[PDB]
Amino acid sequence: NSMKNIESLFDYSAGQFEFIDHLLTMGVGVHFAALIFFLVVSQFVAPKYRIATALSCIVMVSAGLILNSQAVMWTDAYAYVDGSYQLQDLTFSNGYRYVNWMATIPCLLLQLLIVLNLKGKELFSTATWLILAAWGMIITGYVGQLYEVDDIAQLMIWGAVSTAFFVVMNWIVGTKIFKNRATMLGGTDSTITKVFWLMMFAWTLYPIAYLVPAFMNNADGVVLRQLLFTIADISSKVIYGLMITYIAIQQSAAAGYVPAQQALG
Ligand SMILES: CCCCCCCC/C=C\CCCCCCCC(=O)OC[C@H](O)CO
Ligand SMILES: CCCCCCCC/C=C\CCCCCCCC(=O)OC[C@H](O)CO
Ligand SMILES: *C\C=C(C)/C=C/C=C(C)/C=C/C1=C(C)CCCC1(C)C
Ligand SMILES: CCCCCCCC/C=C\CCCCCCCC(=O)O
Ligand SMILES: CCCCCCCC/C=C\CCCCCCCC(=O)O
Ligand SMILES: [Cl-]
Repeated sequence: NSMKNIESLFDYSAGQFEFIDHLLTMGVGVHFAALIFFLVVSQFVAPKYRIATALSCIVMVSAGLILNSQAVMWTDAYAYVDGSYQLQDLTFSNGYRYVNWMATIPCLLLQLLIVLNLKGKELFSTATWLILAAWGMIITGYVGQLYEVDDIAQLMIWGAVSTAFFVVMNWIVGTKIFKNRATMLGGTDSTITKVFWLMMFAWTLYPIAYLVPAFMNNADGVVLRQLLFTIADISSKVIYGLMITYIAIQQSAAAGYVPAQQALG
């Protein structure tokens, strides 16, 4: 599976290699450092929304372990020989990223429907169609990327199929947001709109990284892609989580929860 990603095609200078290694290790520290934040502040969240901050904790660890795994797999696969890091063992690949998205994405969406105050049959209903839409996006995306070295034409076709799911998914998100924000408290009806525009931006970086092999097939594209994933990672999971948390705390205070009213105070 590693021989199917362009990373196995190029030698990397010490700067390109150590720069990629530093992006992955940094992502580990950022996520686990955020994990502590999401853990501590959970007490200041009412029981209604407390599950939202717990989902962020699960997202931080899920992303941290894979990023840490990517880093080690990045140092075990290459060795500095004759002035450049050259492949050695087939272990590094971007497929592990996609397997992670299968888990983190359902968590990122579910904590969005919690702060929106959805409940009952609608919560279980809107959650199933979104996840099935998300999984369809990730699976078809995992198939196309297997061809990013052999058949770029297939990468396009699968990227197109994956985009159909992505558009439908966002449409359901945007539809529920703008039809349920009036219920939110403490003025969070305004914050939830920015979160959606924060989603449309950070999430769109992934299909761009997915297309790096097409318009930049070289060692600098491997670097740009990992840089794009990093920027998108800390925006779809960290910054995104911080906003979800802020919303969960604000509505908690507006609902009469003392630990939340004393925290903001
Ligand atoms: C043969 C090739 C496969 C072709 C067929 C698979 C690909 C379908 C792709 C996009 C449409 C998916 C959307 C289908 C679901 C529409 C209903 C819906 O999503 O609404 C849920 C509701 O809004 C929740 O509250
Ligand atoms: C292969 C390429 C195919 C790409 C095709 C491009 C079409 C993109 C159009 C819209 C994006 C939809 C994003 C969802 C925006 C939410 C807006 C919404 O839901 O409507 C507001 C609501 O009705 C008020 O209550
Ligand atoms: C870590 C968090 C998230 C939300 C990862 C999300 C990934 C995507 C939104 C990926 C989308 C893709 C599409 C729309 C089509 C090309 C292939 C991708 C899977 C990269
Ligand atoms: C538990 C993971 C499966 C989730 C199924 C729900 C998602 C539905 C979306 C499309 C799934 C398509 C599965 C078949 C694709 C075959 C491609 C392949 O793996 O070779
Ligand atoms: C979950 C309900 C069933 C829908 C499952 C979705 C199946 C995948 C969607 C369409 C795939 C079309 C692209 C296939 C390209 C194959 C090219 C080739 O093999 O030569
Ligand atoms: Cl990722």
